[PDB]
Formats: sequence, C-alpha cells, structure tokens
Amino acid sequence: FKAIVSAATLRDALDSVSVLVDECKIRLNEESLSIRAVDPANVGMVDLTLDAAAFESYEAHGGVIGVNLSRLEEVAGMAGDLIHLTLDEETRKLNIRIDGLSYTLALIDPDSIRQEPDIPDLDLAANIVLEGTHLDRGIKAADMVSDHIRLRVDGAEETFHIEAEGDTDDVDLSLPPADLISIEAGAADSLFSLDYLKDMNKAIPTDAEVTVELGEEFPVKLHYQIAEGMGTITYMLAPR
Amino acid sequence: FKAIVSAATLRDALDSVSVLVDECKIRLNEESLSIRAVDPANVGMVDLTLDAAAFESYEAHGGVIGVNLSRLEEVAGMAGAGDLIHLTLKLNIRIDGLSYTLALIDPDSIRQEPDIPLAANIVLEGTHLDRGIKAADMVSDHIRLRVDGAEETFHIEAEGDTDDVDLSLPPADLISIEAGAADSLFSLDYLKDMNKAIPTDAEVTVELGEEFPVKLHYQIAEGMGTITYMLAPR
Amino acid sequence: FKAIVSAATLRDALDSVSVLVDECKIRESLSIRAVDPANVGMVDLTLDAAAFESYVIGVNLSRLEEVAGMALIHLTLNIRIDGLSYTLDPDSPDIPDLDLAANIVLEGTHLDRGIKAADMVSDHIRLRVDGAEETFHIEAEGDTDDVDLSLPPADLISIEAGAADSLFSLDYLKDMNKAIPTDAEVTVELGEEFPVKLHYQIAEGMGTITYMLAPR
Ligand code: NA
Ligand code: NA
Ligand code: NA
Ligand code: NA
Ligand code: NA
Ligand code: NA
Ligand code: NA
Ligand code: NA
Ligand code: NA
Repeated sequence: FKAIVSAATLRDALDSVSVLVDECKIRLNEESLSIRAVDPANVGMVDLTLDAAAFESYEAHGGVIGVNLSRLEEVAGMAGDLIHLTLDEETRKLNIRIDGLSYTLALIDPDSIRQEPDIPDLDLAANIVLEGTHLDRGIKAADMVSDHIRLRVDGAEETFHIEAEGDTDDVDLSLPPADLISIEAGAADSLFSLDYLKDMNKAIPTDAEVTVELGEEFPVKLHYQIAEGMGTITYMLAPR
Repeated sequence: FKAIVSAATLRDALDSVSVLVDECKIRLNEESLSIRAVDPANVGMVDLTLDAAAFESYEAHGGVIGVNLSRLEEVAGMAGAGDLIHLTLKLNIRIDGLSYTLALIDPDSIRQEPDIPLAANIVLEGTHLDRGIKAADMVSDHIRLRVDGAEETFHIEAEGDTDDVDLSLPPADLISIEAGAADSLFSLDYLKDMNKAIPTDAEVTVELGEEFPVKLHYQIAEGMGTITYMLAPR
Repeated sequence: FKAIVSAATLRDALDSVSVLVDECKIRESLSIRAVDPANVGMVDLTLDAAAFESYVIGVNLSRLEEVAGMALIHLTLNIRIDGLSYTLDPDSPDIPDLDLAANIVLEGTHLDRGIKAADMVSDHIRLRVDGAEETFHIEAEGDTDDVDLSLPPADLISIEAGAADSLFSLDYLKDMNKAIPTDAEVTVELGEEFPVKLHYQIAEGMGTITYMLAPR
C-alpha cells in the first residue's frame, strides 16, 4: 500500500470515523480506501469510501490494516501539505511522512478490533436533502432544552422539523421546502440521543449538503460527500 | 405583548441585567420595555429602559413577566446580530425558522425590584474604564474612583500590599468633566462585571462623590435604550 | 535607573526568562541570567542599549509581565505606559563555554514542529546530527511508535555537522521554545550526551538570548 493524499482530505475522512471509534480497520482496496465501524454501544455506525481519485496517488492490493485512529488523527493534524502513506507489511507499521517529518505507527492486529458492521439498506419513508448549517442550528437549539432530539416530517406541508421538548421549554426548527435542497415527504418521526447526532454533525464539513433518510421510530441515516465528491460518508444512528 | 427586535439590541439589553442576576421582572410598558434588579448581596443595581423606538415593532399594554435570564440569553445568542427576534406572549421567541417556547416565572416568586435613588460627573470612552479596571485588578480587589478637582482629572486607582496602580485621565482623555470633590472605594469585581456588559465603543457617564455610591450610565441601540447601574461604596 | 522601551521588545525579553522561573535578577546593556529550581534549564538574556528608545535590581518577574501587557514603557519599581502608573533585593549561574561538536542554524518553525510531533509519543526528545549527510534530526521513541523530523541541508540555515546525539526533557525544551519568537533563526549547539544550547536574537538582532538544557 502506498498513497499520497491531501491534508484536508484525510482529516475530513478520519474525522467522520473518529466521532464513533478510537481504533478501526481500514480496507485497502484496489480502487478505494474504505472504513466501516460501529460504536461499542451499538448505537452509531459509519461507512466511509474514499475513491482512488481523491488521492494524488493511490496503489493498493486489497489488504486490511488495524489502526489507532486517535494517533493517526493527531499525526494528520501536523500537516495544504501532502501526507505520504506507506505500509510496511513486513514490520506491520504504517509510515506517514509530511515534508521532512516521518512518523512510524505500529499497526494493531485487525482480529483484535471490533468486527465491521453491515449498514442495512433501508427504504425509509422520507428523504431530506439540506445544507449542513440547518442541522448545526437545530441541534444547537435542541441541546438547550434536552438531551433527546426529534426529527419529524410534516408530510402535508413538506416541512422538516428538528425539535425537542424539555421539562417546561420546547424548541422547534421548522424547515419548509424553501429552506431545503429537496424532500420526499413520507411519514417520518423519530427520536435520537442528541449527543451522538451532534458529534456526528460536528465531523460534517461546514458547507456540505446532507442527505437524511428518516422514518417512524427507525434509525436515521445521514449521507454527505468530501473530497469534491470523491469520498462519501454514511452515518446510521439508532433511535432512542 | 408583541415585539420584533434586532438581535444585537436584545443581547445588549439582557447582558446589562445578566451581570447581576439570573432571573428578573420585565415590565411590559406601553412606550418602553424595562427591567430593574439588585444582586443578592444587595450591593449592585441596574435599571434598563428599552423604548418603543428600539423595537422594529412593539405593542404592549402594561403587563409584567418573570423570566429565567440565562435561557432567554442563550436563545437570543442563536441569531445573526442582523436577525430579527419575534417575541410573543410562556413566551414565544421566533428567529428565522426557529421557535422556542420559554415557560415564564411567577413574578411574585422573584426578589423585589429596587429603585435607584452627586458632586462629580465624568463622561468618558468605555475603553478607559476597561483599562483602569484591568490594571487595578492586578494589584487588588478594591478599586478607587477619585476626581482631582483642580486638575480636572479622573483617576481609576488601586493600592497593592506591595504595589499600587493609578490610571490618570486628564481633560484631554475625557469627553468632559464636572470635577466636584469625589473619592469613593468599590468592590472591583462588581465594577468589572458591570463594565463587561457595556459595549466596546459606548460612551460612559460616571457620577461620583465622596464615600458615596457610584452610578454609570450609557446608551444602547444606537440611542433608544438607556442603562443605569449603581454600586454601593465600601 | 531610567529607560524607555518598546513594549513588544520588553515582553519578548521577559518571556525568555519567565519561561524558566517565576522570579529574577536584572543587571551599554541589560541582562538577566537564571537557572530553574531543578538546576536543569538556564537562560542568559542580553538587551543592547540600541534596543531601547532611551537608556542590579531583583524583580518579581510574573508581575512585571502582567503590567507590560497593558501597552513605549517608561522605566524609572515605577512603570508608566501613557497615563497608567504602576509602582511595583538581588541577594534574596555560570553558563559554561563548551565547544560542542556540532552547530546547526535553522528556522524556529522547524523546532516548534519537531517538538509538537515528538510530544505525541514521548516526554523525552532526542536531538541528533547525521554527520555524513549533514542532517539534523529531532526525534522521539514511544512505547510502540516513533517520529523523526529529518532536516537536511536544504531545510537549514547552516550546519557544522560534528557527531552529536543527546536526549532531553521535552517539557523543558517545549517551555523554552514557547518564548522564542515565531520567525526567529535559532542556533543550536549539540554534542554527545551533553547539554544543548539554543541561541536566538530579539529586538532586531539588538537582543540575544541563550538557553542551556542539561541532558537526560
Ligand atoms: Na426512501
Ligand atoms: Na442538552
Ligand atoms: Na447534556
Ligand atoms: Na451632579
Ligand atoms: Na484583583
Ligand atoms: Na480577585
Ligand atoms: Na562548536
Ligand atoms: Na509527550
Ligand atoms: Na507529557
């Protein structure tokens, strides 16, 4: 495995996974690098695919490696620098080089890291595409009154609602179609742990458009792209 | 009660009160919105007047409501300073597509509102009160405000154990002064926190005496609100 | 005494010493020399008259800093910065001359960078020269991971590449580095299990600071 990737690219990519886990398996496939992981509680799941085209250079033959993702993140943080990634299959180390700086990261046996989850294909009733700013905002407001967040469609009005109910205060971010990028307004109303949804949203880069798949008392999925399109990230969040 | 007001106004308005108390009565008046409070130690008092002309729209009709200030503040915090906040009487607060329902409080459940009841008068640029307060704090938790009449000169000063400090503001560094005898000692932390609430460029009027409370006055909302603080002497 | 000094020049001055001790002795020029409670780190600051617009006491150093942050500072302890008047016993080290085998001149950024990377893996930092390749390394070794900022000639200001490889407390090197201005050129003298010295200038080359740090 050997690759050369832009600093912002890799940091956006590892940021998504690091929201849920501190160690992960990276699949080093011939035409993309991917990571999929579930958290310990089985409440959140992430699926990253970063196409070969996102790299300035990418060469991989199908291996899998196990990494301390918090260390590897800290390292990628030292970098518009390029980050050079080279695996030593012999010593089981990943060399990361950024200019003259060379960091040798000892791999972890993948068999020792949480089994990769299957993110189930769902046919949830509603689909909402919107600017990430709205999800930031609604999550900030909700956090004021509760640690639970409700995502709800008004199917008639084609309006997406991010809301929460506290002991006496309530909040409601109402997003009719003029504040959306698109909506299929099927029946949808689910409640989630706010903190998970907020950490997730925090990894989404600030100008990204987010796709939300939402039903009634089911998990929510969120999809977005990074690397000008050549990477895609999907989160899935179980309802509470 | 129905009012629409700019974010930066309401924030400036609530900040002055928040400095001193966590809840307050807001008197909803026909021509103006007003709050007055005193802290629990009964040492600092604030009096805010928010006139109609500060609200884009403002209709009120004599009521009064009790409010948890921290929360209403955090809510207003959510707007673009440019954004309008819609207030409608629980109090409903809407900002762009965001609506918040804030449960009032029994006004009778709150500390009685004070009324704010001097030889020198000093108008200066808030920036000198910042500096003066910051310097003084390095050396002490008591801060002395003193006029040197002859010299028509305002001093913000403090005496260490080891060290002292003195910010001397003669006429050139003042907006104007009526330099009556005045020399009075205060809790620096009360003055500092009050100061913290004053906007960066506001002009501040200080009334000062000899062993007497100090008052500070300044304007918000480009002129349509007025805030008075009074702080008891030591 | 009486002086009139640039705020930014006097802050960079006092910073280099403040980093090592909370209190100190001030003495053609101004100077301070102190070594830290553990006798491990030392500083020798020298400010030339020309660093001063106009130009032995024993100062409380963290307070002088706090006052200088209110800012030309007039020094007459009595301090004045515009309208601001602040009123604030020396009996209350030998930096050896070494001919350390190596001498490296480099941009400050590099040393920042090497220390930040080393810190992710250890609280010990290694400074090493590769004589052959005239390449300065800043490196660390962890429980399982390693880092090496390798700085060949192309990435240096100068190098006299003697044999040298010494190990140090990263926290003290990191504190020292804190006070060094962001675009300073730093000269390092280095040998084989010996103290390191760092030299840099302030006040436009009007001021010179030396640090020395004992090895581990
Ligand atoms: Na669907
Ligand atoms: Na919360
Ligand atoms: Na919480
Ligand atoms: Na008067
Ligand atoms: Na103080
Ligand atoms: Na204090
Ligand atoms: Na030498
Ligand atoms: Na460390
Ligand atoms: Na450490």
